[PDB]
Amino acid sequence: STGPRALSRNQPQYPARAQALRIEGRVKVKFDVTSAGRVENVQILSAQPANMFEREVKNAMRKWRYEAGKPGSGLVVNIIFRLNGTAQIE
Repeated sequence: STGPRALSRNQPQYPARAQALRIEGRVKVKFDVTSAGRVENVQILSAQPANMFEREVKNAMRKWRYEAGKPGSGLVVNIIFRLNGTAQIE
């Protein structure tokens, strides 16, 4: 249980508009967790396609909430969009 620990994190928007297109959404975003447990300094590293599953990423990060006294200062969460009907969240 080393490092930070997500307390309040929600899955990324799963718009059917993409399902029909049959496009696997996978973006690599990097944010920095503060001692307070609030996600900030969120910036997309690589998004391809970028204009497909990027606008529905920052919206989920701004809501995320990690533990306290355990900042990340540079995390990585591949925003996968498994067609199965779920996200990278195990």
